[PDB]
Amino acid sequence: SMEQVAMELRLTELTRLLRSVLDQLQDKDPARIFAQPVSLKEVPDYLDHIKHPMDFATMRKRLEAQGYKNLHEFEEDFDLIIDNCMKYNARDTVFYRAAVRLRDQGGVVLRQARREVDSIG
Repeated sequence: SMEQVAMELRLTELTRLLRSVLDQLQDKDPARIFAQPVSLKEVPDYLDHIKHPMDFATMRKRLEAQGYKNLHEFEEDFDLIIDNCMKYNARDTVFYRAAVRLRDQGGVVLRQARREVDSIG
């Protein structure tokens, strides 16, 4: 149907906008702390601590399959990256502090992304 095509075009355009958001958020992580999944070979206890691991590569895979239907879903995965790190790692660590800085800087980007998603529809 043409209605199904139009819905698919909207999902494609959302995907384009979320790719630009993803790039901008990841630039706020120049150390690349959040680039890849935590390795269970290197942190064998991780899944005892963290039940839903998340990282920028995993989000990019989901994005390229057009797997985010709305901005809320994408924000959920970004918040997991930050929140997981702030639980596993202590306050005094470079990991925790990187997460705080990513959250603070990413807030700016996401605030305008929301306006754009609502505005364009």
